[PDB]
Amino acid sequence: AYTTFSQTKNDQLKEPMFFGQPVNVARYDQQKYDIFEKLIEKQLSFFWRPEEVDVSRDRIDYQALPEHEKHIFISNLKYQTLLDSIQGRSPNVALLPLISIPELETWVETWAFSETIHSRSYTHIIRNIVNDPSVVFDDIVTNEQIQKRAEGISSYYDELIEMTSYWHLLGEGTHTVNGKTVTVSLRELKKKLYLCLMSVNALEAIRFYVSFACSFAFAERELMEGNAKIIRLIARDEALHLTGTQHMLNLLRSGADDPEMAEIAEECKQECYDLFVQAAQQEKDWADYLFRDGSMIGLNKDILCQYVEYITNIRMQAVGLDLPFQTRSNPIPWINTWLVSDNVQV
Amino acid sequence: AYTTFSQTKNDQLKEPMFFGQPVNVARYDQQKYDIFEKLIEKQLSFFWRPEEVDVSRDRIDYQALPEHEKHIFISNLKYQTLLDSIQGRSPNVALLPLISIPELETWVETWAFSETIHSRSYTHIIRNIVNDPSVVFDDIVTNEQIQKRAEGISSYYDELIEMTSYWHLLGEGTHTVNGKTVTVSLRELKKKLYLCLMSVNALEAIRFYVSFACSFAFAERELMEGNAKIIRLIARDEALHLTGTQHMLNLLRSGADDPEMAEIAEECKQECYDLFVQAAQQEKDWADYLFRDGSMIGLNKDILCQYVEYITNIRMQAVGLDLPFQTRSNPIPWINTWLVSDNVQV
Repeated sequence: AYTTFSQTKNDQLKEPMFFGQPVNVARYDQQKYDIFEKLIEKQLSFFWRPEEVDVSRDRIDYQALPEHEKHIFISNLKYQTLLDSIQGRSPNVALLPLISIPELETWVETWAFSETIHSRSYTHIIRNIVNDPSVVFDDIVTNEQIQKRAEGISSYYDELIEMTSYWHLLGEGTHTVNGKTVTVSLRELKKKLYLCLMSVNALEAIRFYVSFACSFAFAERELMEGNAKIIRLIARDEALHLTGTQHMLNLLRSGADDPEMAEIAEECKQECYDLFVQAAQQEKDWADYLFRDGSMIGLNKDILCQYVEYITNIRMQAVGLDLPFQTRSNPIPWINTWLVSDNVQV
Repeated sequence: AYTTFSQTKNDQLKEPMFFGQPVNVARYDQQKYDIFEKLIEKQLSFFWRPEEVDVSRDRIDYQALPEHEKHIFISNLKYQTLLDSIQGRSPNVALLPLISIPELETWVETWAFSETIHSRSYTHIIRNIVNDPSVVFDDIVTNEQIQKRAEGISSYYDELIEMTSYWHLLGEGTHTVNGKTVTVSLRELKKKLYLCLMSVNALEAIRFYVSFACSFAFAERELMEGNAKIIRLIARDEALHLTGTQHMLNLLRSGADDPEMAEIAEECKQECYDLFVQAAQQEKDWADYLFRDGSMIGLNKDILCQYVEYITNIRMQAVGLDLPFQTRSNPIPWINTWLVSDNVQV
């Protein structure tokens, strides 16, 4: 029952963010939540192109790197490329058919677009530092470690999309499909979305920031500085992305947008907590993989794991979850130099 | 069976454009068809923001317009806003889940994004020339004439999306749903896509260019020049969009990409012809609506209808269809001044 132009003249100011009447007219003179209009504006203002940045010198640095330092950098690079390959397409595929307010619809499309730019920046870096890019891109699919992360992260999207399809096609209720029972529940679907949004928040607010640390650690050694220049632009975008999901999540659980979602958010509050913890642990285990053959100046498994806990605590409080780790100070204050923007707090 | 990250290490160079394995890694070092990489590049290079353009003087001109000339301009404006409200979301929703090569996936996302910019430019114009924008935006949904166009155009998208959902959920074959027979056919789905792409080609290559003429006709009278400045930027993008669908359509019917699609394209060649003709006639009837209360200097129902036939012939030959109208010269050569770009033939 999805329509690319719903025929009812509805008041878009009184629609919920999700699961309401599909947006008909795209208008930007008014908003229910002006945060998404501001995010669109900021992201438009940030528009950049990867090939602005000269990454030539990074080839020399990379070749000069010890084998284990190559492993650190290229594993990091591949993980990012995996993540925003997913972030490139998934906000559009998973969220668009469910959005019911214009400013949120356009934010998601703008969001996903900015991710394709990130992916294009990744190709730019890879082409310049390795001799055979195909080897790198192929390993992204077949790497045992990377693959485990891709499966879990994509599943939150995939389950939302499939349940969405059933909901559009079948509507709410209990159904018969080829002799099997299919029960469609809006409440369940709302839960799938909330959990997915929680996962994506973790993806962009925690997982990527763990990766930023790895990149900026090289730049602290005055190595791979072209890459770092790009990561700075990427991080500035990422601060907007996570801000977006933070507002979606908080507006959903407050019950201001949809009173049913307030109850659903409480029901699965433990699940969201467990989700965020599992992600933190997975990034801790990733640190293990990165530094399995040795570490580098200013960054090792212990320091990175400290940062995981430090950033995880912050992000989880932002979305109303209990803190899973001891209250700690910033283990790598040098990262703040790189994570700065005059137009947004990165 | 849609996955946001398919787990198989496939050779993306040997995948079809559509219905192949969902794209896993987004890479831009290689293409099967470099046309889509070039389109991405060009569209990125064209990136503009609506509020650059000063449309202040357009308020004065608009208020000074005779009532029937207001009707002409605002009906035109509303039609465009309808069209790119649909074009804003639909390429993403309808095409993304079906794409199987990275460069096409990113082009579609870039395409749809550029449409949101067009929609934002429409809001910009409307806010500045009318006192109550809500009246304008509401009429887009309830206008009898506009509504007829929205229904037909959206249906091509909607039918593709729904059949897509069935295909992902059920796979090919004959199925039982709540005691009804549901037959899923890839061949049928491929046809739904082809027809949809034909429709979208007509939308952007014909329908919008009919509208460009109306806008530039005002500018020829040195009226509504802020609007025209924006339409010039929009037209430059639109030339890329229609180029995109022209290549998709021609690559599909050639059988180079997918031999099955060559046969399917021939089978429904009449249907595509009838589709394009029906669209041309609908724009002719739209000209009737625009000029029902009188015309203006340099543009009336007769002249615009001539342009419809002139542009329709050109577009249809580009996609391998028979010409539906007499071979004619350009009835409004003055439009070429406005439809020019040094980076692309508009």
